[PDB]
Amino acid sequence: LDFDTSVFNKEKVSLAGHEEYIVRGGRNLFPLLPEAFKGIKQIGVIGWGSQGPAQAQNLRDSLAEAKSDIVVKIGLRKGSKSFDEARAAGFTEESGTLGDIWETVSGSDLVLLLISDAAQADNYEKIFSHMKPNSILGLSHGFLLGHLQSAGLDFPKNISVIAVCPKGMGPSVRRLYVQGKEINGAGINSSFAVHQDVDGRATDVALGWSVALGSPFTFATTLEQEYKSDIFGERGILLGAVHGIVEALFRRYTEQGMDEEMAYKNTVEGITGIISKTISKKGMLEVYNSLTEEGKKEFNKAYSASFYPCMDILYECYEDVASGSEIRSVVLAGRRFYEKEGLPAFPMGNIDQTRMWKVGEKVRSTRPENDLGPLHPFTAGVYVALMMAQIEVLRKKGHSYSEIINESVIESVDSLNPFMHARGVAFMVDNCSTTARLGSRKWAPRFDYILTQQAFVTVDKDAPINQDLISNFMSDPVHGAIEVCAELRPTVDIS
Amino acid sequence: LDFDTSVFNKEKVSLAGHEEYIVRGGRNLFPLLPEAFKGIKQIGVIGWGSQGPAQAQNLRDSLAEAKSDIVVKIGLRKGSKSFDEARAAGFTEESGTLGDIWETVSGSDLVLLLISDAAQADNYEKIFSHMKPNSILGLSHGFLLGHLQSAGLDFPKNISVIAVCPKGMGPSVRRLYVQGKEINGAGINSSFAVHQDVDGRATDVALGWSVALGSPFTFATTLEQEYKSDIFGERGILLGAVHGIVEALFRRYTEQGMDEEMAYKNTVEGITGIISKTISKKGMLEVYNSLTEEGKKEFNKAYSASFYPCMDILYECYEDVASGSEIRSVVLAGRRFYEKEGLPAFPMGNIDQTRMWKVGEKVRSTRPENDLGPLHPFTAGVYVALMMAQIEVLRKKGHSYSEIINESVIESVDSLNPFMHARGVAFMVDNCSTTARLGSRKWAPRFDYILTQQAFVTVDKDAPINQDLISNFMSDPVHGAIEVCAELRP
Ligand SMILES: [Mg+2]
Ligand SMILES: [Mg+2]
Ligand SMILES: [Mg+2]
Ligand SMILES: [Mg+2]
Ligand SMILES: [Mg+2]
Repeated sequence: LDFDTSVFNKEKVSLAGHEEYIVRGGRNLFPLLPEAFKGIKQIGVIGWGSQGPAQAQNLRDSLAEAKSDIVVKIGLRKGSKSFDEARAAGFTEESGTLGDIWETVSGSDLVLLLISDAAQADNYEKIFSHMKPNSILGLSHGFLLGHLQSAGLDFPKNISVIAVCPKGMGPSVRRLYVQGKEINGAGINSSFAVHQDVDGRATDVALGWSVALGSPFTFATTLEQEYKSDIFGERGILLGAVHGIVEALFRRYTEQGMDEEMAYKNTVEGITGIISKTISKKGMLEVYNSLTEEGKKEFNKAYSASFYPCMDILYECYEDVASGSEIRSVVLAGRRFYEKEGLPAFPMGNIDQTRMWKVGEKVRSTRPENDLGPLHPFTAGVYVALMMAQIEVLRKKGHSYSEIINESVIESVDSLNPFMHARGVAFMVDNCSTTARLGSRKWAPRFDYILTQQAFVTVDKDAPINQDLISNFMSDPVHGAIEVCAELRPTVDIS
Repeated sequence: LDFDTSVFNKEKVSLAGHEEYIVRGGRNLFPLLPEAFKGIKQIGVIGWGSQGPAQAQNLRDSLAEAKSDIVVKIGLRKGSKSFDEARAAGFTEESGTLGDIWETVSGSDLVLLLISDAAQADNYEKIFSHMKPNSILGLSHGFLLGHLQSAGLDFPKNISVIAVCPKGMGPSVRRLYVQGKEINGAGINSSFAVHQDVDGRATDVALGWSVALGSPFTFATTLEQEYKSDIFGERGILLGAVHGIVEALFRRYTEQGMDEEMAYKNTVEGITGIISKTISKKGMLEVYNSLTEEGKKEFNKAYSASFYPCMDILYECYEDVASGSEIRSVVLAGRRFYEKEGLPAFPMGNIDQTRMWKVGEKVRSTRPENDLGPLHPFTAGVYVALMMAQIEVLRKKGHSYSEIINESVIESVDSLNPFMHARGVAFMVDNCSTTARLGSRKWAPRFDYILTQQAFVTVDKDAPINQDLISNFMSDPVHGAIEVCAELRP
């Protein structure tokens, strides 16, 4: 995958023998932003929420640093409860930096559409109708492309469509940007895509946006690949699959006689604490190598039994995401949150009141400072098998190593898992983005059932270790690639 | 829903104040078949699973009784078990009543496509290309319509498309047909649909087909409604939801200290036995009214807590079936049974090796002849909530009372659940046809989790009973409608 930039310097990286191009970020590049943003007088940031404030504040600061006259203007829907917050952050009608969504879109040369997936599905025609011909629509996630594709539609021919997709939560996008004013390499990495380029400006505008957000590295992808990776990934190891496997394991361990609190520690605590830390620092091989000789056998039993069951569900989920089925189901699900067709409304409920999450509350409330939990070898084998199976599905489905590793390993162990170690998995299932929450609710049960029906049955039958799986794990090229990619991480902790 | 038949008389049924037309059959109507089948010289029966053998022999017998010269010809791949069986039943190349699939299609005025969902999805272009213009394609289930719609396609404009959908298993369609030669009104009821009628013959042909199958009554539906009811229904109460709720309840009861065998009895045995039998004989109200005063309170706690959670998943599933999402996922899943794209093969696995199914094997190995099991009021409340929630989704989504009742209540307690009581739920899931098996695996976990995460949490809160839900249940017009429909059973 190549791209052509007139403004920035393309650097090469090699992962498992596969070369990719990246664009290194840094404040020393800010003087290039006026050139990157030629033809741009106003950037309209549409929506507040999580990414809106972070991106608007970062862009504002970067453009000021660059001595650019470009105006960053927040556009909000009439029902928004975020006007006062926007004004408190210096985005105001008086200064020309806050307005109604439609007015704001109309005046913008680059429209950053940062409203919810559901709001995008409901509003795209009107958004398109308000945009200047030859202007640029920027997305920070590819949901809308997937939605249009599912309906046999595409974007209008008269606008460019680009994406800059940060590998971190909004608050971290802002936090690390401010830190980056002092610490070289502090910022949240992003990937970028150019879906349509109507006038030749799109690539430099995308890279300019990423650099101005403070991305220490910007990786190259396509909008189709980004949405498939993201929507599948959250149903996989990022959220859905981790919830499902921990329910399955907690049930198993307690069935075997383990005390509930210990069962929680050996499942949830271990995955989101010590296992995540170990993978973040030295990778998956170190998880196995850190075990006792006894523990290695247990790890291998779990991995050998769990790899294919996890792959079965991941493979199914990926194809449903790619085919249109899953995005269509998400769009319809959102519509069922309200009364229609004479039927009741069904907003999402909470998970946090079942057996293991009640136990988790107790565990965390008595948990010592900086406790990372026990490393249970069986739990480790299942979790690592899940990670390796997701990597393999994405590999065979044509994704780049940087995207596989950045979104399915690094962002998991460095961004999401630490968040989940602090608040519990239930918190995330109850409080994440709607599309991710729906995904977790739909697919967590699939992982629980397949582990329980197949993986655990294999272990309980005393099945022989599948040495093909184990040797493949130990020799997999991804481990070296993870080491290389892990060096491109931000220079401060991201969550 | 009206239809216009020149050959058969229709009569009305009134269900919850909604009138529908039905067509009463009987062997006494067989002299009407020649006119019903005007323009038909050969009926080609394509395929030989569970339905082919029954439909071929029933049509052959009915046409013989009618003194008709219409030829019933089986289209099958020479060199197979099915081919052997057809020859043993008297369909032969020598007599021109057995031949190659494509030659049979090409020579048929009515083509009955009885091959699997997967086979229809893989072969429809070739079937269509071999059909005579103005001939008639008959389906016994609407999967192929759902498949075509998912791809934004429809049938060719030069053929009629009809469906006749028996409410029973293939063996019963034949066995009861044979019984019906001696015992009046023995046979399996059907629904019919006319999706396309290119020359005005489609309705009489559909009804002739249904009557000639020995259907004591034929109900009216649409092909789209039939495939939605079927594909959603198997993910719901017919299979997937029963598996899910029983996993959830077994887990709950054992957590509460109930011994495992009793937990199995109070969930699976009760549902497929005494609860099913009670509903079959006297309906859902009788289930509630049979309970002790204490049991009634437990039923109501369970119903109040479970109705909406069940509805939530049923509503989701229904919309995925109707939108194209689910049928596409089924087609894709089939292709993952084999290696492709450098990825492994993933054939369907079994459910029967987990905790509750091992317990069930042990319980069943000792269960006496005709034990219907205990009627646990909490289980009854959950199961009845699920049934009422499915009824409500179907009703709001536009289905007729007869289709709701025949397919989601009657066929379930009278055909499917007795089969599951005999063979076990795990057996039914693990050996079911592919679309239903995939459905069960995908959706059972959803019902398990929604009950566990929501319904049971509500109960454990000591949430006050939702009196409107309970009142709505007791007064629901579906109960009277079931009584009326139940009387049209074979
Ligand atoms: Mg492209
Ligand atoms: Mg993402
Ligand atoms: Mg997402
Ligand atoms: Mg059916
Ligand atoms: Mg079916």
